[PDB]
Amino acid sequence: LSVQDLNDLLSDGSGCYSLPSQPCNEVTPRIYVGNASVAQDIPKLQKLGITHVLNAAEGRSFMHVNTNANFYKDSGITYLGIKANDTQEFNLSAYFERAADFIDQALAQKNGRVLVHCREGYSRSPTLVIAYLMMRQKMDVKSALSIVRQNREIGPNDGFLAQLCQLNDRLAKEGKLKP
Amino acid sequence: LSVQDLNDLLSDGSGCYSLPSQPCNEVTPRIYVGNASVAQDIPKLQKLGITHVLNAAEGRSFMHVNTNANFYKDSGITYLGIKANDTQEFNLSAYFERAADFIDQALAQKNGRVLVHCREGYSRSPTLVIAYLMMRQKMDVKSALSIVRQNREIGPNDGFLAQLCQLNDRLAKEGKLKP
Repeated sequence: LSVQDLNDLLSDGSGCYSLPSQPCNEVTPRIYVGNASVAQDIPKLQKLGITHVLNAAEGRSFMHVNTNANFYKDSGITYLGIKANDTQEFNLSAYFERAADFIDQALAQKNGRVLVHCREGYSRSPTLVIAYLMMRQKMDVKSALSIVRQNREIGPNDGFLAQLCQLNDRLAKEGKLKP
Repeated sequence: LSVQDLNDLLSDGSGCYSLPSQPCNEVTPRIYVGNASVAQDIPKLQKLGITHVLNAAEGRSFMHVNTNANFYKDSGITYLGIKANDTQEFNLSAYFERAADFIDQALAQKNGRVLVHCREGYSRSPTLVIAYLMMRQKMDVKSALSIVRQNREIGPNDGFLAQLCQLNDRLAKEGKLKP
């Protein structure tokens, strides 16, 4: 089972998963993954040179980040929100294309820098960045998950990991992954 | 303007509204909102334990769901249809009482579970469930709309939102809403 294999890569050997040691990390060039506090710190975002913010936890609960376009108005940062829940039931894969297109909107300019964040930068946002790496940068899920994890403590839920495995299957068979 | 405020809660920050990521969601306990395909999948309905189905898009066009009582005969599911059109002109509020009474017919039994569906589970059915939450569960429109949206991508048309605001006004003034 592929989800167990992905989990094995993420875990600390004690049955546990390390938590983010910083609020924000550049996980791959010009892509940052972070938490709610960094998303809400516009001066920090500006110093980092962030041009685009994808809120993958948009919403009103204690597990969401209650930002919107207007929060970023006249900061010059371009905003998109995805109202995802961090549950095995939430079909985040329905957003993989939407998110990859947004990341690529940012990166296809040479000065673009994108923050993909959620509440903790741990499950929802890392899933989207991993899917993007697979879909746009031709990384297999293990490679993509591994490079992100090396640069930030992450733990996508098992539902999200299974969605990434299904994605990997499709890209593999379609001949869209680097060997 | 109250409709704009409701829209702001629903939108993704790019001037757009996310579409349903699944065919069916339990939006509040024992109330499901879904599309035409789930309404027409009786074995799925049975596995979910659905006892009641409110078709809020009953009719014969490509924007309606052409089901009827006979479609559910001997499935043991109790059916009601409302031939609503998804337009700002359609007076869905004329059905708010009819629909709330049906939802409450289902929920007033402890094993009842109701699917309120339309063509996409996006505008007509979410409006009825929101009105029900306001009228029967004492939720203000913002609270009701927000809990539904957290559990399913929805976008009631502006006419429907205005009908919900008028409803909220009346319930507020009559002292029928939780502070």
